[PDB]
Amino acid sequence: PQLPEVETIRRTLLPLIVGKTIEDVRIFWPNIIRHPRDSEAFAARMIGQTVRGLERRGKFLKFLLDRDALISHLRMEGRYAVASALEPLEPHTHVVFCFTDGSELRYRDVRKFGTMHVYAKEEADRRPPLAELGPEPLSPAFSPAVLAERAVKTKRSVKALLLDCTVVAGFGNIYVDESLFRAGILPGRPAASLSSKEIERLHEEMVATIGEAVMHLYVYGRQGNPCKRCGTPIEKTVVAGRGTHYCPRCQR
DNA sequence: GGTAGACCTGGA
DNA sequence: CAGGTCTA
Ligand SMILES: [Zn+2]
Repeated sequence: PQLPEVETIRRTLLPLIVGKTIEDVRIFWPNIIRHPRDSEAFAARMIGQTVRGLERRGKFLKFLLDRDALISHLRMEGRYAVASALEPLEPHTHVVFCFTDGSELRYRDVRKFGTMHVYAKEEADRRPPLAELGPEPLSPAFSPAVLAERAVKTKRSVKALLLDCTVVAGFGNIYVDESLFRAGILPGRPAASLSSKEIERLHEEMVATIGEAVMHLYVYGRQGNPCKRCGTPIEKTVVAGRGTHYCPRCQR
């Protein structure tokens, strides 16, 4: 899921779990658990803790318990559901948090690609994977100034810059491509080649793109099809080791 | 400073 | 491959 989707998950999941106390934690694919290293320690520590909050950082969900925070990343196909312990688990369910009221928080992921880290709450923010995470794209902490500072100091393409989690939190392939189209900037442009005007425009479109979604695509996945703004066929190449979609007329 | 190995599997 | 974010 994308940042706006994760924000939706955060908003909807919270009332379904807040105030519930963990009685058990069941793990069917240990590799999802990244900290503590031992999935049995991960399970043991959460037992007895009550869910107090749910926050989001980039595409990470941060479950706040009594003493610990649980940091979760769904990647592209991970999903959470709250349901009765009395009903059969859905396919590809890898982690289940059982509450004292007979309900469960279930983590499902066909790709088995998601990750979970648990730390003492006061430590979460200075440990992986949240450590070094850039500012929220919708926050004043993410400004044209910050973006310009990173752009000038690098020799990478502008797309690689925006894909860097330390520059800005949770900006993935789709929104990078969409934002660059809307900014009129070729993805393969060196970041340092961007004028001050291009940086300002890019920041504005980044915020608008992500901001509108949290509340139709121009280029992503539309290769071979006419540009919605000029009718030129959208093209697809590889930039920063990724599938990259752009209009060779609208973007320069 | 980077780029790239690692993780996973359904469908090209 | 298609995805993202970590560790090497
Ligand atoms: Zn166009």
